[PDB]
Amino acid sequence: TTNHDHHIYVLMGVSGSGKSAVASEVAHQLHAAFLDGDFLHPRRNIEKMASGEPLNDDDRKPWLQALNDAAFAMQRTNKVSLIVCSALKKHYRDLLREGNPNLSFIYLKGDFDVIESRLKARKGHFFKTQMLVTQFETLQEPGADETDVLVVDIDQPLEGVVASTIEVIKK
Amino acid sequence: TTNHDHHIYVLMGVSGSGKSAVASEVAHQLHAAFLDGDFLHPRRNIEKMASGEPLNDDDRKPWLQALNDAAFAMQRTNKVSLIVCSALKKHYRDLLREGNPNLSFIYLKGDFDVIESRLKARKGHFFKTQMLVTQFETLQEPGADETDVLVVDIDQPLEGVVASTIEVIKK
Ligand SMILES: [Cl-]
Ligand SMILES: [Cl-]
Ligand SMILES: [Cl-]
Repeated sequence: TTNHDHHIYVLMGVSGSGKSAVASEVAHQLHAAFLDGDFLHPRRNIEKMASGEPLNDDDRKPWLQALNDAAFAMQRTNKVSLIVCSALKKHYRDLLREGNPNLSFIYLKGDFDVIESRLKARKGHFFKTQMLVTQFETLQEPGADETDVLVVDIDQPLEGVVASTIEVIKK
Repeated sequence: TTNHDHHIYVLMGVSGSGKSAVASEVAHQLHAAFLDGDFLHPRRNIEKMASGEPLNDDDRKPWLQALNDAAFAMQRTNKVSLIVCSALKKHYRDLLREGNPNLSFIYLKGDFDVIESRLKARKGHFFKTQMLVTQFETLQEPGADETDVLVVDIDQPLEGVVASTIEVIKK
C-alpha cells in the first residue's frame, strides 16, 4: 500500500537538533504536508517524558506504529510529506519503513558539542542536558547500508539548515 | 499535565471548508503548532473512505481519541496549537474536550453553495455532490451551550479567512 509518485521525508536526529523548526519551514516553503511526530506519543509516554524518565523500546513501539500509519495517510494525497521523528535506533527506522518504500530519512547531524552550541532555548528554560547525553548515547547513526538516508549539517544557522534540507529534497 | 496558559484551537467544519489550508497558514503566521487530524485516521478509516463510504460514530471514536491525546501532547510545550478536525457532532467535540479545558473550536462556516463553489474554484476539481450532502447531514452546528466555539465566515478569499481566524484567536 503505497502511492509511488509521492514521498515521505522523516527528519531525524536527537532532541535539540532543531528538527521541528526546520521541518515546519521546509514544508511551508515547499507546500508540503508536515507532521511533528512528538505529537503522536501515547498518553503514557507523554507523562513519562515530562517526569524525566527516558523512554524504552517498548514505550516507543506504539508511537512508531502510529507514525508509520500517519506517514501512510499523508502520502495518499501529498506529493511531499515531512515527519519529525528522532528515529534514533536502526530498528525504529525499520519500523517506519514497513509498508513505506516511499519514505526516506533526512538526518540533521552534529556531534555533542555542535548540538549543544546550536541549541535554541526559550528565555528562562533549562536545557535538558543529561537528556542530550542519553540521546546521543542511544543514537545509532545510519551506516552506508541505510541507503535511504540523506544528511544535513546542523552546524549552521537555521536558515542555512533549511536551504540544505531543501537541496537534499530536490537532489 | 494540562497547562492552562497554553491553548488548542480545533478548526472544524465539513470536508471542503478549507480547514487544512487555513490552519496551515494561520499556524505559520502565528508560529503555532499545527496538526492535520486527517493524518491520524486509523488505516481502516482510510480504507473505508477510499471505498466511497462515509464514516460513522464507531469509526470516528478511536480517531477522535487519538486526536484527544495529540491535543494534550501539543499543549505541553506550545502556547498555541491548531488541529484540523471536522468534529461535526457535539459528542465528537466533547471527546476532544475531555481533559482538555484549554481546547476550543473554530468553526469555518459556510452553506452548501459557498462550499461547492469554493471547491469548484480549484481548476479541474471534480465536485462530489453526495459527499457534501452527507457532511451537512452529519453537521451539528455548535449552539449557545458550547461556549468555547468561535465562528469564521468562509465566504471570502483564503487570505481573508486566515485573517479572520487569526483575529478570532487573538481576541
Ligand atoms: Cl529536535
Ligand atoms: Cl476541509
Ligand atoms: Cl468534493
